[PDB]
Amino acid sequence: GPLDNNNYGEVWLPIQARPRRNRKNRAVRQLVQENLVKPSSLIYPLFVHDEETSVPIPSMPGQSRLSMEDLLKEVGEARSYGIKAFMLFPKVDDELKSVMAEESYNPDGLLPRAIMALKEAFPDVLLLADVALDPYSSMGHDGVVDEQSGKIVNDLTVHQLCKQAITLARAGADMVCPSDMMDGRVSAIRESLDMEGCTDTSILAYSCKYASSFYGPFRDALDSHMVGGTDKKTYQMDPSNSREAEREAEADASEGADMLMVKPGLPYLDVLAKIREKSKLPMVAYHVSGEYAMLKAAAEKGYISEKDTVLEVLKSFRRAGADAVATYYAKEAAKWMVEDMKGTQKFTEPCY
Amino acid sequence: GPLDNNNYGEVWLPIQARPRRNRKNRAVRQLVQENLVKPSSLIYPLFVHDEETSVPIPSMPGQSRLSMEDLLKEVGEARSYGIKAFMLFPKVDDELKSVMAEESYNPDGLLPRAIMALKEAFPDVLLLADVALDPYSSMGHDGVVDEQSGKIVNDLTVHQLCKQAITLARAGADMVCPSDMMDGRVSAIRESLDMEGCTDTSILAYSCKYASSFYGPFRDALDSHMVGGTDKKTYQMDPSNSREAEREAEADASEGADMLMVKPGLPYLDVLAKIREKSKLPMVAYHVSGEYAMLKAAAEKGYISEKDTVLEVLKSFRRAGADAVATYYAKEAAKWMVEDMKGTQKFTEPCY
Amino acid sequence: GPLDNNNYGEVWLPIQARPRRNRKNRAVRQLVQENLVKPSSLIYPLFVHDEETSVPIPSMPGQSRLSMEDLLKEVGEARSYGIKAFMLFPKVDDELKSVMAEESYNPDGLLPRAIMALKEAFPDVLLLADVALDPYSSMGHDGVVDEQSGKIVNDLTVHQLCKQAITLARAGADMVCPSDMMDGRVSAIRESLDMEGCTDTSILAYSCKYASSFYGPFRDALDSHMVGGTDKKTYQMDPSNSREAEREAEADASEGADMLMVKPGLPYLDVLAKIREKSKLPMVAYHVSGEYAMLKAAAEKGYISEKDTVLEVLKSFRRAGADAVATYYAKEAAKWMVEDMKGTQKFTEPCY
Amino acid sequence: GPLDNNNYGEVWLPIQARPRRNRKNRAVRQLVQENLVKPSSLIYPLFVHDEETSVPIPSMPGQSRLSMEDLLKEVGEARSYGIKAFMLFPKVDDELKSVMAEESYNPDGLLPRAIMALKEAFPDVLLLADVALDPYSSMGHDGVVDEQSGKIVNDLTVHQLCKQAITLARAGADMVCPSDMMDGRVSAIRESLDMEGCTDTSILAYSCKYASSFYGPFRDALDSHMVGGTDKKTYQMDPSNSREAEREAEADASEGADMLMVKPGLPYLDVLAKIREKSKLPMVAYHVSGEYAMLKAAAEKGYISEKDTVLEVLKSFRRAGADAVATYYAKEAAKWMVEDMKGTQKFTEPCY
Amino acid sequence: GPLDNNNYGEVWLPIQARPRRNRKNRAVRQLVQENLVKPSSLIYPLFVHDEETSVPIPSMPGQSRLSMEDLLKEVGEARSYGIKAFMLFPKVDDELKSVMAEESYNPDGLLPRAIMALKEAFPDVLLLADVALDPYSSMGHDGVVDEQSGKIVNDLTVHQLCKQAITLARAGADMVCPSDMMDGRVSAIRESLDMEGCTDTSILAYSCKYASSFYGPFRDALDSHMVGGTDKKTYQMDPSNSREAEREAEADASEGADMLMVKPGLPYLDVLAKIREKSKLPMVAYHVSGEYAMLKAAAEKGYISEKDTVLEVLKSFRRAGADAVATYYAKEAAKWMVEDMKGTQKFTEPCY
Ligand SMILES: NCc1[nH]cc(CCC(=O)O)c1CC(=O)O
Ligand SMILES: NCc1[nH]cc(CCC(=O)O)c1CC(=O)O
Ligand SMILES: NCc1[nH]cc(CCC(=O)O)c1CC(=O)O
Ligand SMILES: NCc1[nH]cc(CCC(=O)O)c1CC(=O)O
Ligand SMILES: NCc1[nH]cc(CCC(=O)O)c1CC(=O)O
Ligand SMILES: [Cl-]
Ligand SMILES: [Cl-]
Ligand SMILES: [Cl-]
Ligand SMILES: [Cl-]
Ligand SMILES: [Cl-]
Ligand SMILES: [Cl-]
Ligand SMILES: [Cl-]
Ligand SMILES: [Cl-]
Ligand SMILES: [Cl-]
Ligand SMILES: [Cl-]
Ligand SMILES: [Mg+2]
Ligand SMILES: [Mg+2]
Ligand SMILES: [Mg+2]
Ligand SMILES: [Mg+2]
Ligand SMILES: [Mg+2]
Repeated sequence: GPLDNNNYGEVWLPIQARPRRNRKNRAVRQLVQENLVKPSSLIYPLFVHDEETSVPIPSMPGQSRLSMEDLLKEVGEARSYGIKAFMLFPKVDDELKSVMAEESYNPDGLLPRAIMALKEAFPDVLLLADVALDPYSSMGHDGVVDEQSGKIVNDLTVHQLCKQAITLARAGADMVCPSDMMDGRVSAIRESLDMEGCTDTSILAYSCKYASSFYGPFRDALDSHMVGGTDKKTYQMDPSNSREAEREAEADASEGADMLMVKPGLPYLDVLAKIREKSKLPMVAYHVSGEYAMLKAAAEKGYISEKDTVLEVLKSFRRAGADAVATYYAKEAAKWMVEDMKGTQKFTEPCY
Repeated sequence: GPLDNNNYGEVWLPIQARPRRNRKNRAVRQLVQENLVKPSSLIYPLFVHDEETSVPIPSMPGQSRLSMEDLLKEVGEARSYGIKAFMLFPKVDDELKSVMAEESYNPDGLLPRAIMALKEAFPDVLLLADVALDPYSSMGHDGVVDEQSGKIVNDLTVHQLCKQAITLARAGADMVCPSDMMDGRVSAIRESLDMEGCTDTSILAYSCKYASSFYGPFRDALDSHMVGGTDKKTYQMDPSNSREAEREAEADASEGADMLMVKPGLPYLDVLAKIREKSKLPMVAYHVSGEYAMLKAAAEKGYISEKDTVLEVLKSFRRAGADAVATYYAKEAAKWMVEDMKGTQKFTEPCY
Repeated sequence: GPLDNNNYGEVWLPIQARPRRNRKNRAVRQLVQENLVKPSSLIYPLFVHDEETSVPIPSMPGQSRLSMEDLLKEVGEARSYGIKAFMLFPKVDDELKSVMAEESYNPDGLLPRAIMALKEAFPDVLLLADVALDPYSSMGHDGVVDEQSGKIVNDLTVHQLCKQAITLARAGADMVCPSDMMDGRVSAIRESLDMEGCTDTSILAYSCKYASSFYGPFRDALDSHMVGGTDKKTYQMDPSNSREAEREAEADASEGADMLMVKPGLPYLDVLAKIREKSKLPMVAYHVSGEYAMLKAAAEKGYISEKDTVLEVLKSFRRAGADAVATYYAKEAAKWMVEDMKGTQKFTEPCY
Repeated sequence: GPLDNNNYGEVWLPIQARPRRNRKNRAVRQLVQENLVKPSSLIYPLFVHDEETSVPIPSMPGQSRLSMEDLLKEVGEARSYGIKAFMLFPKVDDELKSVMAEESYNPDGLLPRAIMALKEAFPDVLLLADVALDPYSSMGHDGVVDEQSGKIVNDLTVHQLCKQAITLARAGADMVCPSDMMDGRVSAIRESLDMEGCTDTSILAYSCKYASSFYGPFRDALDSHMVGGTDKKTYQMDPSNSREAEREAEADASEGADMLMVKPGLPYLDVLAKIREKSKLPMVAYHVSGEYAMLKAAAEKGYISEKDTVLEVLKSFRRAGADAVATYYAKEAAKWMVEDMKGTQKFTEPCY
Repeated sequence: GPLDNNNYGEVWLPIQARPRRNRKNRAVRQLVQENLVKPSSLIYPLFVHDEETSVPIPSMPGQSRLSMEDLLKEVGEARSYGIKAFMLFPKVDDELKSVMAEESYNPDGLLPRAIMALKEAFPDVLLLADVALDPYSSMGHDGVVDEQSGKIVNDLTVHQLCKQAITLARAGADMVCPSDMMDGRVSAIRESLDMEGCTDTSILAYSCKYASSFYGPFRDALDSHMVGGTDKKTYQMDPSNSREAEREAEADASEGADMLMVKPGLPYLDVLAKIREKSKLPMVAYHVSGEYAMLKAAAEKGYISEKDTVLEVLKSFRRAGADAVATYYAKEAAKWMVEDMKGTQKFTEPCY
């Protein structure tokens, strides 16, 4: 057979290469560790509403629709842990929503005020605002829906997204994040931004955004579910498709985007890796609302250890090729990191 | 002409892609930072001699030939800042050197004793021991020199390198590092280790090791300069060649090496990168004694800032593809990182 | 065990391939040597000021702020050893610097006069003039600094660099070398040049120029250190990044550059090799002032041998993929080569 | 149409890229020159015979069947110009030729005595000896011919080639060069050498040797033409095939060869470049007798300029991926280079 | 040892793959033959002058400056062997040559007259006409020379080339072949031809044409040698360079070229293969005059067999990746195949 004995009579498989040697102990694993997670690689998305008091999002346990005041307190808490990049979503008062979504470019709207207020209080902090009409749409769609046809009209939607993007830019958004999946919108937004003097303002293109069923809880957060049994499969991508992602990614880099987003997250790590291999831009992954609920719900019932699994997920995103990760665990992960770094350092060390 | 004007009359260059946007401020740079340095990715190389007192190495300013107790002191200090991996080189009494280099496999010799001593005191230290005859050679060559011909005899050298390797493994070296550039030694050493039951002991292969003039100060530290005008050009690689390195790398992986080393360092970052692309093994680079002497010399004269350049150098090794770097600055770099992290955290943060 | 005996009973490792055979002696090493350095692949960078007398640069020993007369002497000595290409930097009087850096396009300024003077004295000399405002900027930045934000404003800076490039081209510069890292400057300069009839004038694009700490001695030479504790990280590249280098290189190619420069040098050989692999343009590398200081520092203390290490360094740039290398050792290298060829030919031979 | 006018009414074609800028003058062309020729990359192939006087080979104008003493004079002359590698072929007395070709391994044969005489007169000289039976074959074929079938029997031939290689090695041949194109002979020869203690002796594998009509003049030189209107198409390669060359080249590399030869030369540059791209071994090309004759014929008639064309030829081999070139012009090329380098330096410069 | 014995005791090397098995006999070699040559892949370049009698070109033996009469007899004889493509070059009366080369665009010039009369005589013939100024230049340059600088001025030259191509296209040329190596001229000629309604006329772009010393005899044929010791190195490519070739090929593809030409031939087969590999356009190689002269010279002197060598060369061109080959042996080669086909069929067979 294949087994021999060694000089001392012990069983010996004479294989030369032994991969387990590089797993021998922590010091060796650390020497060869290929990927690292840090707090300033995490994006923390928050929800603000135009009310006096915060309200839990029951389907996103531990996250809330924050008042302006609790928004400031939350950003400040996250910075104390080394989070620097924040994503802002508004739960718009229902009376303001419409088919055309004109509230999206109202300079006195909730979102611009919040950006203005976070910036006054934390001038060095980094603000990403979503560009898309669904939070402002009475139909629950990211673009304008045609009365007669029911189609999400591409080009008319882009005209609007441009107006929103400039408003957010002017309020102080560092980065606008078109999550709308309309054809051609990166270039259009880019040109408008630039004509207005906002050449500094970045675009995080949602390039490869799938028509997922993992967005449930975010739509609760925003009360932004689609009306009347309609879906977004005429604009968000078919999860059956990878090749198509290259089509979209190539188009967004050449239209001027600063970073590409892949969304959702863990169930699309293959797409993340594929675009990362081909793109020369930074990549961002979005650990979406549904993915967060899955973790919390299993953690709440004791099925998994919350801390170990969240840290494993973030390392995975990072291994799969994400330069940054938008995650509702952003604050909690940084906190765990800073507490270990201050305690016994069971799993952390410094980096630069 | 190529300049236009924007909506407010200001000068406007109508380019879409603006890479500067991803450099806008520290928060964004961190979001998109592709490579990180951590202390546990640094290997600290140290010199021990058999004297009661430590002696400086004038051409490696700040480094010494260490007495056994100062070696323990120095490993302790580096550990406290998070260095986990230590390379050990013996400065051997000139009485014990010879043609065949017998002292190399003496189990009562200095290096085995040092290994055991450090293992008693710091059990979870990773100890890397050099395998090569030049510290023990009366000719100052890494292999056995023929009397009549002057050739470094490959296969007789490899016999000897097996004898040394086993000795160090038994002493407690976690990893042996053949620095000899004889042909076929990785496979031969591996098999001898395994036959003796040392299947756990790792080989860090000096695969792409060049006939460099950046090693002089190390040779000062060991008093190991080549006898009688000769050189190592018959075994170490011509710096003119890159294609040859792929030949060495491929052979060492199939011979069962656990990690591959490229040395010297900065002046070979292209070979490091080439082999990183091709290899599936972890890569190590060596920032050699000559390279250390250059930074140090210019720092003492005031020409460069020591901290900034050293930290840039280490980020470079890591960008180029080093999973780990051997550098005489390892202790000092970890010390800076740990101090910043305890202070203002001007340039570090936690990772995992 | 693996060791066998040959037919004469001598120790034999039965490996077939043996890379050491192609290292046997100088003659075989020469047959298989993949890279060669020649003087006409070196670019010699010099500093000129408007004073009667030359003044040494203490942090770049051997190099001086040259008077116009001594500039001509120095170019002449370098020509005689085979250097054909010379890069010129002006130390400008503090009184002519300003925020808009308008002295940069003054056709009676020091640099244009230096170019005209060198052209009258050696009509076939190859001159490469830097494009960038920092030698003329009272802020020590490569672009115009906005009063209110402190941002280095991109497009207005490009307009200035276009004027600068035209002035230098008109003065007789063979190549303009924009080292500014503004977005889009290559194409803008190209079109400006072409509209003025200077379609012959080349552009050496600094594509991958890093926010390095090795530029210090250069900034002593020009007295052009950044004001107020500011840095250049909003435009020079993060050393942590390689993928970004490809974004920059591909864009300068398609904007019409004739050559691509990676800078700094030895610590960026990985970026140099990667861009070499992907570009169809000639590559240039810059062995920068800080790198020069390190070598000198070490050589002066006797830690290394100056000649050996300089000659290996130059071979390394070349193996890594540099068609040309800009280096303050250019004259000295050529001299060594010419002395060896005129003498005993210990290391040189003819090529074509 | 496509033409516009610049700022001064001059015709202007607004193309951004102008490759001609990199051709502007000699200095620019030298900056970007991809390939260089040097004498120590040339192999000079020579003919010796066992007679008192030398005799021209009329179909190779300017080369001769050298007497032993003239062989020495010629090697000496070629060394003084920097040639280091010499290929040696015996024109064997016809009374010693045979079917078994046993004179190929006579240790008192002309080739072995030629090697010993050269190795005694020029100890640092590099000698390459052909391994093949055709110089000793009374039928003029590279291997043993079967009486009944007329097939060249492969393995029997390899057995004889091993005998021949050992003889040449023992006589002092630095490289043996099997030119036979039997299958498997690289591995057989390697192993036969190693067993005899000749692990130093190199193998220059003729991997891609084509059944060419360009060997005529060489066959005149050795009087080694095939009998009975036969050919070598059952062993040498069909010139119609390129894929096949990869199969050949892979086998020889894994059989242990030190370098790979493609032959003939210029009409197989495509093959040379292909194996250069896919091989990690040093490449050699053979500028064969027939190609030499074509250059000499045309120069003698005044149709071409000998010197210009030969020099362009060696540059082409070298651009196509040859590390070394076997050429009957080797001495004359070195001489032109040395004369230029000592004289006007119109086309040469020093390298290392 | 390496050899063993088969079941009858015969010497046997136990190698599994044997490449000679696919060379066993003509039937097998034919089965696996990767490349074929046919007459309709050959282009026959001819010379016409405006005299009553044809005149031998002594440096291209067997080729002549043909009278119009004799030009029609030669195309007929070649069409009778299967050649369908002809290249036409005019020797111009020295009285009509200018600095501006206006005769190039004369619709009553020799060349337009050759074209029209060949189309009248054979409508099914494919005529390729050169586009370049050198047959018409009093300086012997492919472009207009500035009296003041001596530079071949690119854009003004392209203006002229467009006029010539329009002229030759109206005359009936199926294909114009810009051999001039000015930058951008393929695009410019294409748009010009198009605006005149010559959308059907093809452009074979001399993409990678090198500054070669193999053009001598063609320049004899036309009496077109460069005046006053000048060269074409500021537009034709440096033979030292291959990467540059990719850059020219990419540009000409993207400017609308139908086919791409590499020139010269055999000594550039590496460039031919690389371009073949990257390009999606048909490739043409030019076996230039100097190459022809070398074959003829050696053949006349009896050093090589003309027929075997020529046929081998053409097969090589095709293996290297030539879809078509311009060669002065086109008629002679086609005649050899036809004769073998109509005869005893030693080396040809039918194809489609
Ligand atoms: N265009 C809006 C938007 N931006 C972010 C998310 C989902 C984020 C999450 O689930 O956490 C969505 C919802 C959707 O498009 O249906
Ligand atoms: N084979 C021994 C060895 N191990 C490391 C170095 C050099 C290390 C240094 O310069 O830091 C050397 C010397 C040499 O090979 O000449
Ligand atoms: N654009 C300015 C310039 N041009 C070249 C150098 C540095 C060269 C060296 O260090 O030798 C610099 C300084 C900088 O940009 O910070
Ligand atoms: N196998 C022997 C041998 N070695 C080199 C050549 C030819 C070299 C030349 O033509 O210059 C030949 C002849 C052949 O194989 O037919
Ligand atoms: N552009 C002119 C032209 N077209 C074809 C040839 C050469 C053809 C031959 O050598 O057979 C030349 C000469 C040159 O460019 O100098
Ligand atoms: Cl912090
Ligand atoms: Cl963990
Ligand atoms: Cl910007
Ligand atoms: Cl830093
Ligand atoms: Cl030009
Ligand atoms: Cl050297
Ligand atoms: Cl010499
Ligand atoms: Cl030449
Ligand atoms: Cl067979
Ligand atoms: Cl044939
Ligand atoms: Mg899209
Ligand atoms: Mg090795
Ligand atoms: Mg750029
Ligand atoms: Mg073979
Ligand atoms: Mg071109």
